Amino acid sequence: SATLKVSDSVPAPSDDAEQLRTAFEEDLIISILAHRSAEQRKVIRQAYHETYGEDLLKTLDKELSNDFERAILLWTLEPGERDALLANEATKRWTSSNQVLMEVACTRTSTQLLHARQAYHARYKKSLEEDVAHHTTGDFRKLLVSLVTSYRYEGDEVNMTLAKQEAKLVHEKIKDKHYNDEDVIRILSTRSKAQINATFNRYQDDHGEEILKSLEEGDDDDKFLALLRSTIQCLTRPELYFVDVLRSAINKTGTDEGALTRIVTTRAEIDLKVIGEEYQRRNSIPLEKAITKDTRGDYEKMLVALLGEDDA
Repeated sequence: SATLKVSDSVPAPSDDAEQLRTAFEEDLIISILAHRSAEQRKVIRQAYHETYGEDLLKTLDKELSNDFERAILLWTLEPGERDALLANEATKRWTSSNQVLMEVACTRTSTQLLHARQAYHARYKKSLEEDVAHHTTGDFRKLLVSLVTSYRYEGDEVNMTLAKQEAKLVHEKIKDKHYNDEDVIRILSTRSKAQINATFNRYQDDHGEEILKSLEEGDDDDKFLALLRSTIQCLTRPELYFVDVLRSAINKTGTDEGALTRIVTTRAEIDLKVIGEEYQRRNSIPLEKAITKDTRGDYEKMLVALLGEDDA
């Protein structure tokens, strides 16, 4: 699942901070942070702030910034505050094409999303809800708002009878092309992930083709269905959603800014290893090589080091 390679023996935080201070005044910054855990790094900032009276991030936290720097920020922030920045940039420059709101909302557990929601308050004196329903429009808004306000139950419980009925209902709607039906929304927003897969297992048993296959009839450029599609991979098999965000960007075709870094850093300590496995399959090339393709500066180097393969 996780690719991050942590030292089975880590030094003292004050010493990591000292070296980092010196490295900040590259291969050293990577040899440390790209091999520490969420806590060990936390302490670092903490012990770093004590020593020099100055947060190592208040300096790198900025819009116009170098990709290597960006990769230092997103990764060094606590996972909760690292999503708040994303749960905030997506709303500033939002477009019906920006699915980064569904991503953070559907690829996160219940607790992790509570941290993001309990971090959008602190750093923004606002809620993630009000801003989402503030800057988004139409059906995209009804979905993005519905998804970001969820606090799903995370158990195994499966109501097979409800699974078929709603699978039936969602099935009828996909037929008439009502990809924006209120019911499809309610289900994929309040049911346990055990209930979402079980429903689609019913949708695939009681029909034949995978849910995503059903979608193969929507309008030519329907930008909402695209949101649904991801909300089907992000909630079912995230790794199978991340590989497709990687393949694009790496090809330089995507319209998502920072998709590459926004994913490596976030999933490194989660399911990056699976994502990677599911990557080589779709590309016939190890992700580490796809990234170190044409360029290999400190930024591409940090990206790969977070993948484990520091020397790719």
